[PDB]
Amino acid sequence: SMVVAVYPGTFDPLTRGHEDLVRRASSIFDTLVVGVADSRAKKPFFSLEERLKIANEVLGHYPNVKVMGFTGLLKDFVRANDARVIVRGLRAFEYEFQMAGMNRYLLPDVETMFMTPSDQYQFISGTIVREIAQLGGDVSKFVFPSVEKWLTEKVAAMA
Amino acid sequence: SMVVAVYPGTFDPLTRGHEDLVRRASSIFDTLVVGVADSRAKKPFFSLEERLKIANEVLGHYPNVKVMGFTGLLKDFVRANDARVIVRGLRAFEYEFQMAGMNRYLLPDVETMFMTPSDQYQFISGTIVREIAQLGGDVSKFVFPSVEKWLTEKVAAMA
Amino acid sequence: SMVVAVYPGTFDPLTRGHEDLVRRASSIFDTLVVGVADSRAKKPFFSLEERLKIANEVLGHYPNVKVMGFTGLLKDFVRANDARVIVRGLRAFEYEFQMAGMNRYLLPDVETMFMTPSDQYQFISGTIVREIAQLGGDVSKFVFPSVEKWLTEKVAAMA
Amino acid sequence: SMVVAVYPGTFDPLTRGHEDLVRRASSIFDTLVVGVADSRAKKPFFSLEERLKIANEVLGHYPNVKVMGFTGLLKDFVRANDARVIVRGLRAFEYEFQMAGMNRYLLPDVETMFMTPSDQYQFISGTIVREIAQLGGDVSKFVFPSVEKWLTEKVAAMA
Amino acid sequence: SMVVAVYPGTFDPLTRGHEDLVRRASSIFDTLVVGVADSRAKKPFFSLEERLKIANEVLGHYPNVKVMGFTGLLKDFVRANDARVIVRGLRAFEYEFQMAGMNRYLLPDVETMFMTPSDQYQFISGTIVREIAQLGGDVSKFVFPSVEKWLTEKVAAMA
Amino acid sequence: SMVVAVYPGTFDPLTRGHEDLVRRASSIFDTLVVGVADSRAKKPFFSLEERLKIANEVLGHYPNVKVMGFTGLLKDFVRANDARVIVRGLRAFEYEFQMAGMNRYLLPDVETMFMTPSDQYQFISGTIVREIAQLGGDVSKFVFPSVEKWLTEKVAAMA
Ligand SMILES: CC(C)(COP(=O)(O)OP(=O)(O)OC[C@H]1O[C@@H](n2cnc3c(N)ncnc32)[C@H](O)[C@@H]1O)[C@@H](O)C(=O)NCCC(=O)NCCS
Ligand SMILES: CC(C)(COP(=O)(O)OP(=O)(O)OC[C@H]1O[C@@H](n2cnc3c(N)ncnc32)[C@H](O)[C@@H]1O)[C@@H](O)C(=O)NCCC(=O)NCCS
Ligand SMILES: CC(C)(COP(=O)(O)OP(=O)(O)OC[C@H]1O[C@@H](n2cnc3c(N)ncnc32)[C@H](O)[C@@H]1O)[C@@H](O)C(=O)NCCC(=O)NCCS
Ligand SMILES: CC(C)(COP(=O)(O)OP(=O)(O)OC[C@H]1O[C@@H](n2cnc3c(N)ncnc32)[C@H](O)[C@@H]1O)[C@@H](O)C(=O)NCCC(=O)NCCS
Ligand SMILES: CC(C)(COP(=O)(O)OP(=O)(O)OC[C@H]1O[C@@H](n2cnc3c(N)ncnc32)[C@H](O)[C@@H]1O)[C@@H](O)C(=O)NCCC(=O)NCCS
Ligand SMILES: CC(C)(COP(=O)(O)OP(=O)(O)OC[C@H]1O[C@@H](n2cnc3c(N)ncnc32)[C@H](O)[C@@H]1O)[C@@H](O)C(=O)NCCC(=O)NCCS
Repeated sequence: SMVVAVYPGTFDPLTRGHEDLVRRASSIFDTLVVGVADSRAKKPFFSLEERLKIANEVLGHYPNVKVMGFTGLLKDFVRANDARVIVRGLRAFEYEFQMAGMNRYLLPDVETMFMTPSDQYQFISGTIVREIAQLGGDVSKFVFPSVEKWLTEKVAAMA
Repeated sequence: SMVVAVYPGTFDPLTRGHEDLVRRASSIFDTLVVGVADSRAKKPFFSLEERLKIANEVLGHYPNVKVMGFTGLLKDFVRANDARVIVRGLRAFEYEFQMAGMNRYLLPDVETMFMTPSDQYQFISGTIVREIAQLGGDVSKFVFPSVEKWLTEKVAAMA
Repeated sequence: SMVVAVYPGTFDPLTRGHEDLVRRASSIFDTLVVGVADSRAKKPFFSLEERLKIANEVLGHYPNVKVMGFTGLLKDFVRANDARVIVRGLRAFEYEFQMAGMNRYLLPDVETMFMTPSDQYQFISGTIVREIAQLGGDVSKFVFPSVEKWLTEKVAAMA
Repeated sequence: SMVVAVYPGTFDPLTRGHEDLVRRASSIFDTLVVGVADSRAKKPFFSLEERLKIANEVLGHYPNVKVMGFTGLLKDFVRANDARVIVRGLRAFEYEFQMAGMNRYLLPDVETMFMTPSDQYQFISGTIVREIAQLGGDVSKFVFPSVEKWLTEKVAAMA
Repeated sequence: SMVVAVYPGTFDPLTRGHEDLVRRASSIFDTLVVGVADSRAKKPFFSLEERLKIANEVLGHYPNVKVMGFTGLLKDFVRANDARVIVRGLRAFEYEFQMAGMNRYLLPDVETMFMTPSDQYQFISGTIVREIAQLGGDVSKFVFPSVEKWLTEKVAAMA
Repeated sequence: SMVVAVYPGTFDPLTRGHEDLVRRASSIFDTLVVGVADSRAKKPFFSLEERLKIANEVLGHYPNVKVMGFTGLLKDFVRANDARVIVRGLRAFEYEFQMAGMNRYLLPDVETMFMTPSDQYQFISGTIVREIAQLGGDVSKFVFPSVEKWLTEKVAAMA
């Protein structure tokens, strides 16, 4: 059979933890669609278009990975992609179970499947990544060199 | 004896999960006062007056339920209502135990009693409800038809 | 109205934390029935009869508190006592939510209400109490003097 | 592609919660192998052979589900089945993350994927199921009629 | 040996819970540096300078306690103080483990050590403290009299 | 100043996670006493004497680490060692906070300090280690070669 899985997120920016999940999920499912949510309410540091370019630079080499943005409901993005799985990361839960439970009513034949990144990525926080970068600290332990470049450029252009 | 219980919350808007707690709590206590907190700091989607009308439309049929707003301290609302119980919902906790623990010093003879909604309401998040509704998605699985109407009207009037 | 609440537990032995919950719950409900579960599978340190005497010595002075044992299903003990509330303690949950959720199917009109003991009793563990007492350490910070006597006698009679 | 997933567990007995996970997982993966672990150390109420018959009676109608026992390491059962996924249930975690984390070292190309059962099965505990059944209470809300029969027979034969 | 420990935080304002940790940590380590983080992003109620004065008024009597502000990276504040320990409070964790885990990469020879305040301070929330004070409620159960004065003055000057 | 810290545990057997905590704690405190608890009630796989030899083989090279057994109360072992700190590991808590909270009453001037092992050891479970070893699986990812030898010998001698 052919199974498409969606991995949605704000990805502000894509971290080594997100990337590791992408590697892992994409070896299981036929197609893995990385869905970059507009996330207007969260006031993301990078624009949607920047977040797509960031993610594409890191992920473009995976042959069965598509990176796409969405501005609307996850329901509509999942159906559009003929997807029967939503992948989400769990690190060692409030939000995730609510989201999954509500998606059981909104997308009744879609399965949310929780995956866990490698040990070394378990403790990466996006908020802490952005904060460190905005204070001029390097986050190359947490994001790829291409992403660090984007962070440096945006912080410099902000100040 | 006569026991009045207060069930306070932002209720932005009242969900089927809140409503289920109201049903359950009001069959135990003589009077159940639903206290709608102004919650100015949270920047609620609906105004206090709208949140009261919303809640009254859903709850008015329960004979021992009162719906009232408050703009001040919970302590003052609880005393005003001669209440010896504060009801709060727990779903499967940081905030709730802090709030209860601090209320043990502020309201020493008042008992916080935690109740849990039916299975089907365990995963409803208010934040997700508002977000879905603001993106034009229906939330009738999570709120009553009267509440969906309010949501549709406010989203239309916002845009 | 008249509301009877059951507070069930193994109580091996009744701690200051259990006692504090009893005080608190019994000021709210008309009758509070402390239900001592036989708990055969847990292999309790004290026998059921000893656990009843222990609890009665501590609680007998509360006029609306009954202490009773049960060897069967909680369902049958709750119905017998015309109870519409089960009180359980929460300290800062796996077991408690499963138990409550399963009781929603077994006892559909009964409400489980979770209460939290005073600050100073939040960290008492029964297992640690028994272990300390079995090693000859005093647990008077955690159980009343009458209970310490029972513990000392049983540990001496064991060895 | 062809993806085999293993869903291992003690299954003492298979509950409606396990069954729901099986339904869900087996609509995603090509083959879903239910692995019944011997679990000698847990002293299971039913024997391995009984647990297999129990599970087969409930699951035999699913065309891509295999029910098999294993007495050895999960590693060996997973490899035997050419499986690249281990499915595990999460309800609203200590054990599960340890198990998954240790399996990342033991089975480096195998992905543990956590799934969550429908709302109505979120609160079923196996321990509580067995305890109720051993006290003569019906657990038909928690296990299928075929499983209730097995429970009744074993409890009667124990006493 | 000589061991300096840093206890960093927003301290908006210093509570009795923070103060208790300071007392406890400073009896173990030779020097305890209380690091007041600028925390611009959190939009703190008090300015950095106010938060330093607040903390100094309460803590100045401890002979081996230094109170200092920092506007940059924790890494730079920790190195500046020749510190090999970061002290953090735990009450009965998401943020704290991420922060500690990320600090293992940023400060590889520095140990994060988690301490827990006395029972009576376990449930104090800073957010609730500020909210109560902004509504005109007294928080003397949660902060020292000197801190209550600062809160009263700032709330009066805000309105 | 001179500060002795105790790190107590069952250590059945000492894992790479325990060892990492020992390394970390012993670079901070002047003396680190590893206290091997008899733990009779837990029915440990190795005897106390075996657990001491196991731990000494791994830890003997650390100059400020002492490995000692204790059969009585932790209180008595801590006082004997003039210790003002108890070190405990946290991985990403019920037991640990109860233990610490009860120790606040039993050892009022002693501080429990929680430390967290490196990323790669966060998911090691002792129970899973023993179970794997008893089924004939290698646990060299989780324990040092010297410990694997002990495990192999004991499993062979059991069967
Ligand atoms: C954006 C959505 C999907 C939420 O994703 P989120 O903002 O949490 O993405 P984020 O970039 O934070 O992370 C992406 C995923 O990886 C996980 N993750 C975070 N850090 C790590 C790490 N170090 N390792 C592994 N995984 C991680 C996150 O938990 C999440 O599962 C949600 O807002 C959404 O779908 N909204 C769209 C509109 C809608 O329909 N809303 C209703 C949702 S029910
Ligand atoms: C508004 C208060 C009470 C907090 O309530 P909150 O904003 O969390 O209300 P909310 O609408 O989110 O929910 C109401 C209650 O139902 C619970 N709940 C939420 N979702 C669900 C669900 N699906 N099912 C059942 N219960 C639920 C909430 O946990 C809460 O217990 C608090 O801010 C307050 O009392 N402030 C007033 C001023 C004051 O004195 N502050 C000090 C407080 S100690
Ligand atoms: C005995 C029952 C009720 C479980 O109770 P338990 O053994 O956990 O009792 P225990 O003595 O440990 O504690 C009693 C209550 O006080 C709570 N508690 C424990 N410590 C403290 C403390 N320091 N402060 C406050 N509360 C506390 C416990 O969480 C529990 O809520 C359960 O086994 C039962 O009801 N079985 C009877 C047969 C049956 O029908 N089984 C099905 C149950 S759904
Ligand atoms: C048996 C194993 C897999 C553990 O499974 P466990 O005993 O927890 O199975 P159990 O019957 O309890 O449940 C099966 C699965 O469904 C989950 N589950 C439990 N209740 C529910 C419910 N109501 N709804 C959904 N899922 C549920 C469980 O969490 C588990 O994921 C483990 O012991 C094992 O694999 N051992 C074999 C030897 C080995 O290699 N050991 C090392 C393991 S790393
Ligand atoms: C300010 C920092 C340290 C986070 O601290 P935080 O804002 O949580 O401080 P806060 O005042 O809330 O509390 C201080 C400490 O005491 C703890 N605490 C809170 N309440 C209590 C209580 N009642 N009892 C005991 N401890 C408590 C907090 O958990 C925290 O450990 C963090 O933002 C930081 O270090 N930033 C600086 C720049 C940087 O390098 N960022 C990267 C961090 S990895
Ligand atoms: C033995 C004691 C200390 C409890 O220790 P425990 O049995 O949990 O030890 P264990 O070997 O499991 O682990 C030792 C420590 O390292 C931690 N740890 C476990 N795994 C890991 C890991 N992978 N990485 C880091 N730390 C870990 C444990 O949480 C514990 O903190 C306790 O029983 C005790 O002190 N009893 C003695 C008598 C007494 O006075 N009892 C009262 C106690 S209040």
